[PDB]
Amino acid sequence: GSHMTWLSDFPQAWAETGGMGLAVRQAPLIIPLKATSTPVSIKQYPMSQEARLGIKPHIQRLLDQGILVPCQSPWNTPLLPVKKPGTNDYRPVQDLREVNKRVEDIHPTVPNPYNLLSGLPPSHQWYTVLDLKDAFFCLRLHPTSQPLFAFEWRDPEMGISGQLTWTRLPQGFKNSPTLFDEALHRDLADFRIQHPDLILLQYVDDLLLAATSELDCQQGTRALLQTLGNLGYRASAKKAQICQKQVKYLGYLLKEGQR
Amino acid sequence: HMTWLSDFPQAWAETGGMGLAVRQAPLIIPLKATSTPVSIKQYPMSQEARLGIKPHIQRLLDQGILVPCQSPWNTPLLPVKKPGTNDYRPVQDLREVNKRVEDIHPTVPNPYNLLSGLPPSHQWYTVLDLKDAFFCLRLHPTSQPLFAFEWRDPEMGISGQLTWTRLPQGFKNSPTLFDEALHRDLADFRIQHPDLILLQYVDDLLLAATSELDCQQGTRALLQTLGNLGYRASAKKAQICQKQVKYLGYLLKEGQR
DNA sequence: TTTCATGCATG
DNA sequence: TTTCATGCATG
Repeated sequence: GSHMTWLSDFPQAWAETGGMGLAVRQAPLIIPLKATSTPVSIKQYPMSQEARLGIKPHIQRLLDQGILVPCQSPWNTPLLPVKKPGTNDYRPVQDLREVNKRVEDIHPTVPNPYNLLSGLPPSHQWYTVLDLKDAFFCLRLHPTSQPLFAFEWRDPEMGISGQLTWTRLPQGFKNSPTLFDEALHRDLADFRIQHPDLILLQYVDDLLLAATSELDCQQGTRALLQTLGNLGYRASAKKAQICQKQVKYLGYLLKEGQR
Repeated sequence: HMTWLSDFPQAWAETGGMGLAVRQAPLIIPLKATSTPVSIKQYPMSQEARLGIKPHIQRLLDQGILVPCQSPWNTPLLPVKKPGTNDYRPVQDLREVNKRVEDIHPTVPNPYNLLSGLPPSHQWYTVLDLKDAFFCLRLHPTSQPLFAFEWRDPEMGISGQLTWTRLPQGFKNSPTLFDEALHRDLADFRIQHPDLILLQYVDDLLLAATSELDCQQGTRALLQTLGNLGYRASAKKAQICQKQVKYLGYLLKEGQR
């Protein structure tokens, strides 16, 4: 009915009103390195405070959430302050290229879009699209593993004087997409069995549910949201697509036709 | 029983390693208005002291419970003994810290004054204590500095001081902060199981149920909740669904001890 | 359509 | 196991 009916009836699931997610059934991830890689410490390109504090709030919510924590490893990558053109709208992009080229490489395992969507029968024509905000942060990076992603950052005001590292899957990592998509596939393994009349599509952090009735869809969406909630994930309510007869899933479009 | 081991990985400690409260955020430690960092010198140790104690901190750095640091604070780290040939436990004299730290009204209940409430209707108990409960809670990087302590050693490449990332053992408000938190989270469990009696004294817990049956669902529901919350309890020590159990020094059949 | 770097695939 | 240049995504 109202977006808020869904929002209020399931605050545990939504990212907006429900705290940052964290895959609870998911063990810390180890990041196996290439048979012979060795720590490489790239240096932080001189950064103009004008831009540092322009990106500081970003590091803050992360430092506070414990997703970014102090440390000191022989690894190091540059933090690149990316300013959206024509706006003091700064955001950090870690250049994890070196690290990436020393970390063993995992083969992808992602359902090419098109096909995946093609298998969906005319029977199920009520869709629900959801995208788990901050999907990678939901996955814990094993202890003995975070040193790799360390980037230099000093803030007396935050008890940081050297470098932070991640405790979750950081954007910019190459195996991040295939690892997550897999864990989520593993956490929705049960859910799909629970609902043999629903079709559950997922591309890493993008999910689509299709039912034969708006009701079956609604109920399916509840059981759905609720399963992600307790699991630790968090759906984006602003970009939520709720029991609708037509939706955009993966740059695609879907009720009685196509793109 | 060899079924609880295997049906609840996350609940127990043995099948779910060190815990972590996915619902509680890193804690900032409000310092006393007059407080100012304190540098207490490190009482030198004998190689045997260092030795024994060494592995300890090691397990710690690896697990990320310790981080190098150059803090103005510094507390001594006493080498502790026990009988046999060589057996120590790191103990940091966090006293000088606890004094400058701003304390907090004690939420922790009175041992006995607690069990008292236990209704004779529930003669079915389950007692499962929590393992490394404090480290399930973590420190903000801003509040870590206080807890910093000395350790010059290549073995792990330290020259500086080490500090804590989780509520440390020895801090005046730890028992109050953990109990307060576990209580915080475990709230809904209660509302969801009204006809189930849950007693919690810091990291020790006693679930009470009316019937053996009732007691099972209780324990399951609980273990299930300790998991997804980030709490690991010693399955070893655990006493599941028993008419007679022992909890908080005080034993329980009908009367007690 | 970047307060940077750049591997890639493209002509 | 290349034989130069370069826009454009991605770190």
